[PDB]
Formats: sequence, C-alpha cells, structure tokens
Amino acid sequence: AQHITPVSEKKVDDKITLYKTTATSDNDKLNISQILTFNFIKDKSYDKDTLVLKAAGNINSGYKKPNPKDYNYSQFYWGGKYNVSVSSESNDAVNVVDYAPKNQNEEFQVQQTLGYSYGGDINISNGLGSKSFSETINYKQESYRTTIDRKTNHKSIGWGVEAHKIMNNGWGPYGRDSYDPTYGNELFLGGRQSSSNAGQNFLPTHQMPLLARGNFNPEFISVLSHKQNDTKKSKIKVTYQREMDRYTNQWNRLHWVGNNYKNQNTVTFTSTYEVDWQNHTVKLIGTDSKETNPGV
Repeated sequence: AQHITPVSEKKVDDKITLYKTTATSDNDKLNISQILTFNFIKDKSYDKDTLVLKAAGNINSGYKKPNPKDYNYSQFYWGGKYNVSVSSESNDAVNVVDYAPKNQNEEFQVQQTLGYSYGGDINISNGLGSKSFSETINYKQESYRTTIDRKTNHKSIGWGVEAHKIMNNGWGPYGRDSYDPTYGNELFLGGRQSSSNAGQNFLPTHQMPLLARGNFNPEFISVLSHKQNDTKKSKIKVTYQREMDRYTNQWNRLHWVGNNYKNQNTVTFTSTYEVDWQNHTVKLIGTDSKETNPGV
C-alpha cells in the first residue's frame, strides 16, 4: 500500500510557515511499513528551507516459534537488530543538519521533543511553546540499545536498535554475543539439563523482549536544509531493515548448548521520494525490497 496526504499549510507565526504532508509506503509480505511526516518549514529570516522528516511505522521481527517436535536440535530466527536510515541524493543544495536521537540511548523508551527556532536553530528536550515548531519521537526499545551509525554525515543519517541486555529467568543479561565455554550463548536457552524436546527448550516466547519476537515501532527525526534559491528537485531515500539472528540449541548427552548466529537473514525495505522544495510536495518514485534468505 501507499498513500500521500495533500499538503496542509500552517502559519507558525509572521515569519515561519509550515507545510505538512504524510507519506505511507509498505510491504505486506515483509511486514515493514513506513509512515513519513514531511514537515517543511519556510522562515522569512533564514535563506534555507528546513525539512523535519519524522520516520515512523513498523518493522516486524520476523520471529516464528520453533517447532516443538524438534528433538535433539532446534532453532528459530529473531530480531537481533533494526536499522533505519535517511539519505539525501541528487542535490548538493540539500544537507542533513540535525537528527534525533542524537546520542546512544539504552533507555527502555526514548521520548524527545525537537524544535525549530527562527534562523534554523534546531534544539532537542526530553519526554513528550505553542508558537514554535516542534515534532516528537516516542518508541519503546526494552532490552535494546540505539546507536547512531558512525558513517553518518551531511548526506545520510542512520540509527541501529540492537539487542543489548536480555534477561532469561533471572539469568543474564545476555546479548547477541554472549559466551560461556560450556553452555554457549544462553540468551534464549531454556534449561541446561532439560528433558524437553529441543523445540520446547527455549525461553518461552512471552518472556522474550517485544523487539525480539514481535515488532519495532521506530520513530526517528532527520532534519535537512535546502538552499531556497535552488530550484532543483531532490531525492530522499528511507531504509528500514531487520537483521534476523538464528538462535539454536543442541543436546550433547549431558547438557544443552545454545548458540546465536548474527544477521543470518537480512530484510530491507527502501522508499525513494522526489522532493519539490518550492511546492513542499513529495512523490514516491521508487521502492525496493530485499530478503537475503526468504522463507525463514
């Protein structure tokens, strides 16, 4: 599905005008949905247009329960990491100038307010002025951590939201790389000497983090500036991705061993928008969908 709302216009005050359009683009098979709020700001005091682009929607984990009949060995795939990126193409007059979250964050939920002030000053505050422009982000990431991609620059911003500190029946925390020389990576292992089938010897699904077995609901803001005298369109590409890890267990005739294999299936959805900075409108000119190992 895809949809773009008509532009709405709002006078923030005598100097600042807001033009807002919301674009939706999804992939039903992949269970990835992008809800993009394009907030274009024109400011009489400042010679650049500002786009405060909010990226929201859904990225399913891809988890499926293991087969409970699996006897001596079992496995499942889970949401090890979610990646979101926004990049500018096709116009050297456009630059990423700010974004939120700015810094690494391991809070169970991320809640921020981002504001526009005359002159293009961008500022940020925490949690969720009536005559100033602001936009908010709010997402849960329990047991996970947000990092900013170190390749981030003037043409691209990306974030990763990675499994970080996961408890397993009071044991842990564990993550994607935990290691014990006897039991392996015990992240989602049930019991070390369980008499259950392998498929029944994992942490119950309900006890896994929501991001591991459910979905992530991203909310990220990219702030882009555009030289107002430049008349060329530009392109913005928004990518949502999941890295699916394969968690396994194995019975060795004395005890179980767990293992986690990172990013064994990568699922990516990208939408490409053409941006008309003079009319403050966007068009979906492209999508691409990828799955490196489909069917898992």
